[PDB]
Amino acid sequence: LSDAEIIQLVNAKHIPAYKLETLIETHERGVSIRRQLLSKKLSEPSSLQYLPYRDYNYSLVMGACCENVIGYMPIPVGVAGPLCLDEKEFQVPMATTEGCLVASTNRGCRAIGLGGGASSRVLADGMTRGPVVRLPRACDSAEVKAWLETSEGFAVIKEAFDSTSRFARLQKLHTSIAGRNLYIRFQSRSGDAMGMNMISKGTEKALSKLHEYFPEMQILAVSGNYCTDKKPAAINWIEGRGKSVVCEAVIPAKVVREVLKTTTEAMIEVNINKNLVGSAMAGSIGGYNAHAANIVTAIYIACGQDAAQNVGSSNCITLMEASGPTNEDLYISCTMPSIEIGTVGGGTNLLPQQACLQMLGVQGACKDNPGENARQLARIVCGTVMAGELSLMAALAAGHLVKSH
Amino acid sequence: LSDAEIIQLVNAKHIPAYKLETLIETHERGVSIRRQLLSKKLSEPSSLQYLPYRDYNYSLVMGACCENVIGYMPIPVGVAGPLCLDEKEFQVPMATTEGCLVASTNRGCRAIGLGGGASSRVLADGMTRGPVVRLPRACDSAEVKAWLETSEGFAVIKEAFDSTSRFARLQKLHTSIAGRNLYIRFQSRSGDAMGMNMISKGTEKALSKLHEYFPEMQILAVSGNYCTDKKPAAINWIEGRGKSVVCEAVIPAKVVREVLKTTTEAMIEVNINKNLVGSAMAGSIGGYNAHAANIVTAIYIACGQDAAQNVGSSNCITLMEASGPTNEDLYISCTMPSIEIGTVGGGTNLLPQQACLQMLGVQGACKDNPGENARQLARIVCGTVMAGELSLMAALAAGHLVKSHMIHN
Amino acid sequence: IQLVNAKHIPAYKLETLIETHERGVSIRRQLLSKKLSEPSSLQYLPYRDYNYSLVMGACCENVIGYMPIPVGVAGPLCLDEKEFQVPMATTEGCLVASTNRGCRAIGLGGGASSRVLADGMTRGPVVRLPRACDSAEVKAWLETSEGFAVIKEAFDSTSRFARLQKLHTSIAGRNLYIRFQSRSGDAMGMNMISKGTEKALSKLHEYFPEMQILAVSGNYCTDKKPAAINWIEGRGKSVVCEAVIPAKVVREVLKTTTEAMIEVNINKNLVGSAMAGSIGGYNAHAANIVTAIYIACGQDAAQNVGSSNCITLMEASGPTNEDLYISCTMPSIEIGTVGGGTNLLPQQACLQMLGVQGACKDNPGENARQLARIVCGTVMAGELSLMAALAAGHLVKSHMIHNR
Amino acid sequence: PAYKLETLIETHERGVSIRRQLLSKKLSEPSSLQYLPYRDYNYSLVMGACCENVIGYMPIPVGVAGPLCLDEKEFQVPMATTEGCLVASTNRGCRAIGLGGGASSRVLADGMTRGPVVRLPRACDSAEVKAWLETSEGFAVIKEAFDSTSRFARLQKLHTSIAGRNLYIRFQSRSGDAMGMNMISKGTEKALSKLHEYFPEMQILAVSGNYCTDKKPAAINWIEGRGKSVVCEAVIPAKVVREVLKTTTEAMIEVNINKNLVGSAMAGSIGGYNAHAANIVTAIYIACGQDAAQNVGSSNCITLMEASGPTNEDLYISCTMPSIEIGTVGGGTNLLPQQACLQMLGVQGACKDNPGENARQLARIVCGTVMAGELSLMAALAAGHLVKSHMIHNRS
Ligand SMILES: CC(C)(COP(=O)(O)OP(=O)(O)OC[C@H]1O[C@@H](n2cnc3c(N)ncnc32)[C@H](O)[C@H]1OP(=O)(O)O)[C@@H](O)C(=O)NCCC(=O)NCCS
Ligand SMILES: CC(C)(COP(=O)(O)OP(=O)(O)OC[C@H]1O[C@@H](n2cnc3c(N)ncnc32)[C@H](O)[C@H]1OP(=O)(O)O)[C@@H](O)C(=O)NCCC(=O)NCCS
Ligand SMILES: CC(C)(COP(=O)(O)OP(=O)(O)OC[C@H]1O[C@@H](n2cnc3c(N)ncnc32)[C@H](O)[C@H]1OP(=O)(O)O)[C@@H](O)C(=O)NCCC(=O)NCCS
Ligand SMILES: CC(C)(COP(=O)(O)OP(=O)(O)OC[C@H]1O[C@@H](n2cnc3c(N)ncnc32)[C@H](O)[C@H]1OP(=O)(O)O)[C@@H](O)C(=O)NCCC(=O)NCCS
Ligand SMILES: NC(=O)c1ccc[n+]([C@@H]2O[C@H](COP(=O)([O-])OP(=O)(O)OC[C@H]3O[C@@H](n4cnc5c(N)ncnc54)[C@H](OP(=O)(O)O)[C@@H]3O)[C@@H](O)[C@H]2O)c1
Ligand SMILES: NC(=O)c1ccc[n+]([C@@H]2O[C@H](COP(=O)([O-])OP(=O)(O)OC[C@H]3O[C@@H](n4cnc5c(N)ncnc54)[C@H](OP(=O)(O)O)[C@@H]3O)[C@@H](O)[C@H]2O)c1
Ligand SMILES: NC(=O)c1ccc[n+]([C@@H]2O[C@H](COP(=O)([O-])OP(=O)(O)OC[C@H]3O[C@@H](n4cnc5c(N)ncnc54)[C@H](OP(=O)(O)O)[C@@H]3O)[C@@H](O)[C@H]2O)c1
Ligand SMILES: NC(=O)c1ccc[n+]([C@@H]2O[C@H](COP(=O)([O-])OP(=O)(O)OC[C@H]3O[C@@H](n4cnc5c(N)ncnc54)[C@H](OP(=O)(O)O)[C@@H]3O)[C@@H](O)[C@H]2O)c1
Ligand SMILES: CC(O)(CC(=O)O)CC(=O)O
Ligand SMILES: CC(O)(CC(=O)O)CC(=O)O
Ligand SMILES: CC(O)(CC(=O)O)CC(=O)O
Ligand SMILES: CC(O)(CC(=O)O)CC(=O)O
Repeated sequence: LSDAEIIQLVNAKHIPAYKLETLIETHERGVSIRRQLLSKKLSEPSSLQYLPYRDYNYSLVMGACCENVIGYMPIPVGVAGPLCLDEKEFQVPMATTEGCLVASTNRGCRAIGLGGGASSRVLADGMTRGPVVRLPRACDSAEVKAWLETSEGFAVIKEAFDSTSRFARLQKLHTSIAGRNLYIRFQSRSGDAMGMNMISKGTEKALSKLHEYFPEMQILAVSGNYCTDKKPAAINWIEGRGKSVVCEAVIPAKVVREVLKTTTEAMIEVNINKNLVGSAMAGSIGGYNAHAANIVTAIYIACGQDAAQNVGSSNCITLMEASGPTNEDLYISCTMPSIEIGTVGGGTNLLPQQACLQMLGVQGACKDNPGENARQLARIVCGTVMAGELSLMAALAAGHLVKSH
Repeated sequence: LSDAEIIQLVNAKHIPAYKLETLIETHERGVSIRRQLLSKKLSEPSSLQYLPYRDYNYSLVMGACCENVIGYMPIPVGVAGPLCLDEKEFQVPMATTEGCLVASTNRGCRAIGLGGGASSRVLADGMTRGPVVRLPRACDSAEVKAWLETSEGFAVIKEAFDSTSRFARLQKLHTSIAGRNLYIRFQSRSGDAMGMNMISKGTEKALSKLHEYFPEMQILAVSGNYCTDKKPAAINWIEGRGKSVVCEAVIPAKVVREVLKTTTEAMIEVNINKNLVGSAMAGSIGGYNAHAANIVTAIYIACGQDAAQNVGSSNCITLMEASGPTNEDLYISCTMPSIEIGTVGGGTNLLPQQACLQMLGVQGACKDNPGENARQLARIVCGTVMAGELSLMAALAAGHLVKSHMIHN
Repeated sequence: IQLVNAKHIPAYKLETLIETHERGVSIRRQLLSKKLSEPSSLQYLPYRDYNYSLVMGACCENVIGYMPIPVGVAGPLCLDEKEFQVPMATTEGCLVASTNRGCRAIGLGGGASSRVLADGMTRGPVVRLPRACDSAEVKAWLETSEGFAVIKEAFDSTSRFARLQKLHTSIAGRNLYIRFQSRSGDAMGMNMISKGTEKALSKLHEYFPEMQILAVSGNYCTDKKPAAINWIEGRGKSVVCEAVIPAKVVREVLKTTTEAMIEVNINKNLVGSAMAGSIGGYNAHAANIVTAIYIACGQDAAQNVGSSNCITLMEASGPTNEDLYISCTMPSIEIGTVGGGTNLLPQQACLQMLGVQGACKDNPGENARQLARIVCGTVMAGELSLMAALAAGHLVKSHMIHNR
Repeated sequence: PAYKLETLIETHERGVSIRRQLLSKKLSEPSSLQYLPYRDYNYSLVMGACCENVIGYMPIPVGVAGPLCLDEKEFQVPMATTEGCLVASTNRGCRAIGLGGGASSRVLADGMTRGPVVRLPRACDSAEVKAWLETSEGFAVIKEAFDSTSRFARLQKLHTSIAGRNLYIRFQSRSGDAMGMNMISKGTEKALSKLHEYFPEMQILAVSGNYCTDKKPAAINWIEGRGKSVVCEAVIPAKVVREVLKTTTEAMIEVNINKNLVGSAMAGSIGGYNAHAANIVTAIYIACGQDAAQNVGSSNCITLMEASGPTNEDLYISCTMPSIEIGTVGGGTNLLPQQACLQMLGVQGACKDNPGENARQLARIVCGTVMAGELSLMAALAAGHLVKSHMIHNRS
C-alpha cells in the first residue's frame, strides 16, 4: 500500500515499471513511484528534482500520448500578433526556447498589419500513406498497377478504404513500380484530424481487399516510405502532403524602412541569392526559405501537433519582388505544399494545447464544416511563416542577426 | 498598483505588451497582466484558462529563450531504457504527445540489451555557417576562392574567426561559386555548445577581415543558406554538420523472435525495401530510415535542444543484415551525419531541461574536455534512434503498426 | 569567297546563294579552314556523299560535314519471346562487349520480360497572375472537368496524334507552373507537345486576360535537366523489365556468383547512390546503354539526362536461392521512331534493324513503345555484365584490354 | 565467335563486311543494312580502344557556331547534332557575346573521381579506417600507391563517408589532359590494395560504389565538383539584346529567375538550374570524341542574369558548371574525325609543354558555348519564338 511497499512488491522482478498505473488507482501516484524507482538507477539520484510532475492531467495522456511517464517538460509560450490574415486578426501562440523567435515573428506581423494584411489560400488537402507490396514478377506488379488505374479497380479500393472511418475519404492513388515491388500512395481527406492513424487504418483495409483480387500479393509494410512521413522526400514537395497552402502580402516602402529597418532592394537581393541560389548551391529539395521550420516548430509544440513532422511541414519557397509605383514596395509570398496538421486527435486532446488552439478559434472539430478548423490552422501557420521570413530576411539584409539572438 | 490600473496605464500610453516585465517588478505578474491584456483580444476570452503560467522560473527565460510570454506548454516526458551503449547504461528521457513512441523505443532498448549492447563512434564534430558574399565579377570571386584556398589565406581567416571565443576553433572551409557570388562554408568546433550563435559571431569577424583584403567584396548575408541551417540540404548529408555519428548492435535470433515478434529475415526484407528502395522511389536525400525524426524530436524537446533542427539532425541511414555463425542474428547500424546538439546554451539553461540532461550525465560544460558532454549526448541520440528503428521495423514486419496505435495512441 | 568576305556575308546563308547542298558545305569548309590555327585540320572530318537535303530544315545548320560514330551490335536480346540485334554507337571500348555478354546471360536464362507502364511526353510552362489568390483560382479552374476539356480541345487541335491526358498544376506565389502530359503517337513529341501547349495557353488567356505567359518552358517539364518530377511522375515512357539468370550461367558467363552480385547491387546501386545524394541514379551504367542506342537510332542524345533514370534491383531466386533475379525500372525514357534524327537514313537503318522504324500506321505509338522496351531490356543486359565485372574485380583489367 | 573476325581475317574492313553478312541473316529486314555506312573508315584505331562487334558507323551532322569570343581568343565551335535550331541558336548567342566584347572564364578546380565501396567487420572498424585516411600520414601512403600507376594521375584529396560497416572513399585526382576514368580507376585499385595491407579485414566490394559519381545524377558532383569546375560571364549591350536577341534585358531576367531558379526548384532539380546546357555539352562531346553518356553530370549548370549599365539596360550573364568531365587524349579522341574537331579548337591531344592545359581549355570553351546557348534560348522563350523556330528548322 505505501510507495515503499509497492516498490518492494514490484522489485520482486515481478512487475515492469511501465505497468505501474495499471496497479494503483491514481495516475500521478504511478508517475511518482516510477520516478522513485528511476532515481536509484541514476548516477546522480537527485537529477529529477527539477523535472516537474505534480498537478497535471495524466488521465488524458495514458493510452493516447505517452508511456512510462515521469513528468512533463514546460516549454515557454510567447505570443506574436495580431496577424492580419484574410480579414481576420489572430494572436499566435509559439512554444520555444530560442531567444528572438517570438520577437522577430511579432515584428513580421507588425509589418504585415501596417501593410494592409495578408491573404492566403488552401490549394489541396490530403494526408497520405505509401505501403510497399510485392508480386511474384514485375509483369504481375505491372498488372496490379494497371488494375488500380481503372475506374472499377479504384472504386473497389475506395469503398474498402472509406469504410474504416466517418471522415477518411480516398481521393486518389499514385502508384509506382520497382521491378516486382509496387508502392501505392493512398491520398485521402481526414476531416480536422492530421489523419495518420486514420489513413493507415484505411490503407490496411484497402490492401486486404486488393489481396482478394491478387492473392499472390505480399504486403511487406503498411509504410514503405512512399508517403512520405517524417523523412525529407521530393514526393511531398511535388505532389503535396496534408495541406498545400499559399500566402502573400505587400509591405509599403515606409514600413520596410521603419519596422523592418531596411529597404525593399536589399531584401530582394538577399532573398534571391540566399533562398533561391543559396538553397540551390546546397542541394536543397524544398528548402527555399530562411526559417519556416522555426515558426512551424513553435506553433506545433504550442498547439499539440506532431513536432517530428516539421521535417516535411516546413517545406517552403519564399519569394520576394519589387512592387508599387516606384518599385519600392515589397511583394512577398510563401508557398507550403505539405503542412501536416490537425485540430482533433493526438496532442490536441490535451487541455493546455487545446487552450492555444482556442486562442486561434480552431480547437477541435468544425461542426458546421468538417475540416475547416484544420484548414484555418494551416492558413495561420503559412501566414506566420511569412511574418517570420519577413523579419529574419530584414535582419540579414541590415546585418542585425548576431546582435540580437 | 492594481492589475486593472496597470492595464489602464498600458492602453492609455499605448505601451508594448512585450515591455511589461521592465515595468513591473515580478516576472510572473507581468505574464499575468499580459494574459489579461490578451484575453480581451480573443474571440473566446476564456481560452487561456487551461494554459498554465504559475510557479515557473521566468527569470531564466527572459532575455534568453522567449519574448512576450503568456505561460508554458507541458509536454509529457516518458523514459526508455536502459540503453546499453559503449559499456554504459542510459535512461533516456523523451518528451512527446505521440502514443507508442516511448513504448517502442523502450522495446528496442530491451532488444539491444539482451543482445549484449550497442557500440558508437563520433566521426566528425563541427557546426557550420555559410554566408553569401559577392564581387563585381565572377573572375573576382574566383580570385577570392583561390585566396581562401591558400594556407596563408586560411590562416588569416582562422585567426580572426577564433578571436571571438575561447571555444570556437575554425577547422576548415568549403568555398563554392555561382557566378560573382561566393558561398563560404565555415566549419568549426564549439566546445559543448550547439554553436550557431558562437559560429555566426566568428563568421562575422572573419568576413570583416576578408573585406580588408578585398574591399570591393559585398557581404550580402551572414547566412546564405549554404550552412545549411533548418532546411533540407544535400550538403549536410554529404559533408556533415554538427556531430557525425555511427552506432551498431547485433540482436540474437531468439530476441528478434520473442521481444520483437518477427524474424531477422523479415526485418532485412522490410529494411531494404522500405528504407532503401522506398526512400529512393520517394526521391529522399538523407531520409533512409523509418522514424529517426521521432526519437530526435522527443529527446531534443526533453533536453533543451532546438527542435526546429530536427530537419537536418534527423538525417539517417539505417542498415540491416544477417549475422552470426548460422546467419540467424540481426546486425543493425544507424549512421547520422548531421546531429546538431549541445549541453550548454539555449534551452539547456532552463532547469527542467537540465534535469533531463543530468539523467543522462551530460548537463553543462565538460570542464576537463570541452565538447565531451555534447559528443556523449550525440552518441546517446544515435543509439536511441537505433533502438527506435529496431522496434518500428519489427512492428511493420509483423503487421503490428496500426494495432499498436489503436491501443496506445 | 572574296564576295562573302567583302559583303561580310554570314556562312550559314551559303546554301541560299548556291544551288547544291554539298557545294555549300564545301565552300563553308574552305572559309572556315582559313580562320583556323591549323588550316589542314578539316582534312580528316568527312563530308562527301552524304544527303544534306534531309538535314537542312530539320536537323542541323551551318553544316561542315559529319562525325562517324562506330556502331557495334549486341545480341540476340531475348525479350518478350522475340530476339533483337541491338545497334550501339559509341567510342567507349568494352561497352558493346559487356552488353553482348549480358544478352548472352539473359538468353541462356530463358529470356527477359518487359512492360510499358505509362506513356506521356510533357511540357511545363510558367505563367503569372497579379496575385497568388488569382493563380490559385486558375489552378482550381484547370482542375475542373470543364476547364480541362476546353484546354484539351485547344491542345489536341494542333495535331493528328498529340492527345492531352492530364495536367499537374503547381503554384509558387503568383507564379503557376502547368505540366501538360500528352500522348504523341510514335514521336518523342517535344515539338508536337510544345505546339499544343502554346495553343492551350492562348486559350486559357481568353479566360484569364490578366495572365502573363512567361515561358512555354518554365523547367517544370522537365526537359534535359535532372529533376525529381520526372523520376516520380514519369516522362515519355515508363518501362520495367526482368529476368532470372541460372546460377551456372552467373558462374560461367558472368564469372561471379549470385551472392556477390546481390551484395554489390545493394551496397552500390542502393546504399552508395543514397550516400552520393542521387535522385534517380540507382543503377550502374544505364546511361551508357541509353546514349549508345540513342545516337545509333536518331534519338535526342541530350535526353540521356532524364532517359537514363533507372533503379536496378537484384535478389536470390530459384529452388535453392542460387539463381539471380534482376529487374530494371526506367520511369522516364524519352524516345520516338518518327521526327528529329529519325528522319535521316542511316539512323532509319538502325531502327529497321530493330523493326520499329517510322509510324505504326495501324496503332500510333506502338513502334516507339517497342523501342522503349528494347532500351530497358538492353540496359538490363548492360547492368548484369558491369555488375558482374565489378563483383569479380574485372573492370580496370577489361578497360586496359579494350579501352586504351 | 563473330567478335573475333578481325583476329583471323586480314583487313579490318573485310571483318566488318563479314560480320554484317552474318548479322543480315538474323534480321527480319536485312536490307536495312544497305543504308548503314561502313566502307573506307579507319577501323584500326577503333579495335582495342573504342568499340567491339563493329558493323559500320553512324554519321552525325556537324555544324559550326562562332566565333566564340572567349578570354581574348576566338573559337569556331564544332557541334554534332540532329536537333534543328541548336547550331543556329548557339551561333546567335555567340554573335550576341561577340558584340558585347567577349566572355571571360576561369577554371576553379580540376579532379576526376572514383568512389569505391569497401567494408569492415564492424562500424567501429570502418570508423577507425576513416580516421586513419584523414591523417596526413594515411593520405600520404595512399597517394604514393595511387600515383605510382601513372605519370599523370596525381591524387589531390579524399572524401570518406560511412554507412555502418561500409566505407565509401571518394578519390579525387588530376589526370593530365585525359578525362581520366580509366587512369583514376587503375590508381584506385592500387590504392585499395595498399589500404588492404594496412587493414587485412577490409573487403573491397566494388571499385565503383557509386560515390564517384559517374554517369548518374548525384548531389555530390554538384557540391564537390567532378572533373573541371568552370565559371564564365559576359555583358550584353542593351542594343544587342534588342536587335540580335529580339527581347529586353528585363524580360530575360524575369524568365531566368522564374524558370532556371524557381521552376527548377519546383521540379525538385539538383544541379539543373539552366535552360539547355545539356544540348551544348552533348553536341560538343559527340563532335570531339568525349564520352557522351557523361552529359548526365557534365551538364550540371546554374545560369544567372542581372541588369547592368547606367540605366540597368545591359544584360549581365554567368554560367557556373562544377562538373565538366572532359579530355583531349584517350577514348574517342583517338579517332581521326574527332581529332579534326579538337584541332579546330586548338586543343587536340596532349599539351606537351603543360599537361592538362588542353583539357582545361576545352572545358572553358564548353562553359562559354553553354552560355551562348543559354542566352539565345532564354531570349526565344522570353519573346515567344521557341515553337516557331523549331517548325522552321526542326521539322521536315
Ligand atoms: C529582435 C528584433 C525583432 C528587434 O527589431 P527592431 O526593429 O530592431 O526593434 P524595434 O524596437 O524597432 O521594434 C520593431 C518591431 O519588433 C517587434 N519587437 C521588438 N522587440 C520585441 C520583443 N522584445 N518582444 C516582442 N516583440 C518585439 C515589435 O512587434 C515591433 O515594434 P512595435 O509592435 O512595438 O511597434 C530584430 O532585431 C530581429 O527580428 N532579429 C532577429 C531575427 C530572427 O528572426 N532571428 C533568427 C530566428 S530567431
Ligand atoms: C507497443 C509495442 C511496444 C508492444 O510490443 P509487444 O512486443 O507486442 O509487447 P510486449 O508486452 O511483448 O513487450 C515487449 C517489450 O516492449 C516494451 N513495452 C511494451 N509495452 C510497453 C509500454 N506500455 N510502455 C513501455 N514499454 C513497453 C518493453 O521493453 C518490453 O517488454 P518487457 O517488460 O518484457 O521487457 C509494439 O507494438 C510497437 O513497438 N509498435 C510500434 C510502434 C511504433 O514504433 N510506431 C512508430 C511511431 S512511435
Ligand atoms: C570484356 C568482357 C565482356 C569479357 O567478358 P569475359 O566473361 O571475361 O570473356 P569471355 O571470353 O568468357 O566471353 C563471355 C561472353 O562475353 C561476351 N564477349 C566477350 N568478349 C567480347 C567481345 N570482344 N566482343 C563482343 N562480345 C564479347 C560474349 O557474349 C560471351 O562470349 P561467347 O562468344 O562464348 O558467347 C568483361 O570483362 C566485361 O564485361 N567487363 C567490362 C564491363 C563493363 O561493363 N565496362 C564498363 C562500362 S562499358
Ligand atoms: C532560329 C533563331 C536562331 C533565329 O534567330 P533570329 O534573331 O530570329 O534571326 P536573325 O535572322 O535576326 O539572326 C540573328 C542571329 O541569329 C544567328 N542565326 C540565325 N539563323 C541562323 C542559321 N540558320 N544558322 C546559323 N546561325 C543563325 C546569327 O548568328 C545572327 O545573325 P548574324 O550572324 O547574321 O549577324 C532563333 O529563333 C532561336 O535561337 N530560336 C531557337 C532557340 C533554341 O535555343 N532552341 C531550343 C533548343 S536547340
Ligand atoms: N502510426 C502512424 O502511422 C503515425 C505516424 C505519424 C504520427 N502518428 C500519430 O498519430 C496521431 C494523430 O493521428 P490521427 O490524426 O489519425 O488522430 P486519431 O486520434 O488516431 O483519429 C481521429 C479520431 O477522431 C475522430 N473524429 C471526430 N470528429 C472528427 C473530425 N471532425 N475530424 C476528424 N476526425 C474526427 C475520428 O473518428 P473515426 O474513427 O470515424 O475516423 C477518429 O477516431 C499523433 O499522435 C501522431 O503523433 C501516427
Ligand atoms: N542566430 C542563429 O544564427 C541561430 C540559428 C539556430 C539556432 N540558434 C539558437 O542559438 C542558441 C544556441 O547557440 P550557441 O550553441 O552558440 O550557445 P551560446 O549561448 O550562444 O554560446 C555559448 C556560450 O557559452 C560559453 N561557454 C562556456 N563553457 C563552454 C563550453 N564548454 N563549450 C562551449 N561554450 C561554452 C561560450 O564562451 P565564448 O563566449 O568564449 O564562446 C559562449 O559565450 C539556441 O537557443 C538556438 O535556438 C541561433
Ligand atoms: N523545342 C522543343 O521544345 C524541343 C525540346 C527537346 C527536343 N526537341 C527536338 O524535337 C525533335 C523531335 O520533335 P517531335 O518528336 O515533336 O517530332 P516532330 O517532327 O516535330 O513531329 C512529328 C511530325 O510527324 C507527324 N506524324 C506522322 N505520323 C506520326 C506518328 N505515327 N506518330 C507521331 N507523329 C507522326 C506529326 O503529325 P502532326 O503535325 O499532326 O502532329 C508531326 O507533324 C528532335 O529533333 C528534338 O531534338 C525539341
Ligand atoms: N572503366 C571506367 O572506369 C570508365 C568510366 C567512364 C568512362 N570510361 C572510358 O574511359 C575512356 C578514357 O579513359 P582515360 O581518360 O583514363 O584515358 P586512358 O586512354 O585510359 O588513359 C590515358 C593514357 O594516355 C597517356 N597520356 C599521355 N600523355 C597524356 C596527357 N597529357 N594527359 C593524360 N594522359 C596522357 C596516359 O599515361 P599514363 O599510363 O602514365 O597514365 C595513359 O596511358 C573513355 O573511352 C571513356 O568512355 C571508363
Ligand atoms: C538564421 C537561421 O540559422 C535560423 C535561426 O537563427 O534560428 C536560418 C538561416 O537563415 O540560415
Ligand atoms: C510509422 C511512421 O509513420 C512514424 C510514426 O508513426 O510516427 C514512419 C514510417 O514508417 O513511415
Ligand atoms: C563503371 C562506370 O564508371 C561506367 C563506365 O565505365 O563507363 C559506372 C560505375 O559503375 O560507376
Ligand atoms: C527548350 C528545351 O526543351 C530544350 C530543347 O528544345 O531542346 C529546354 C527547356 O525546357 O527550356
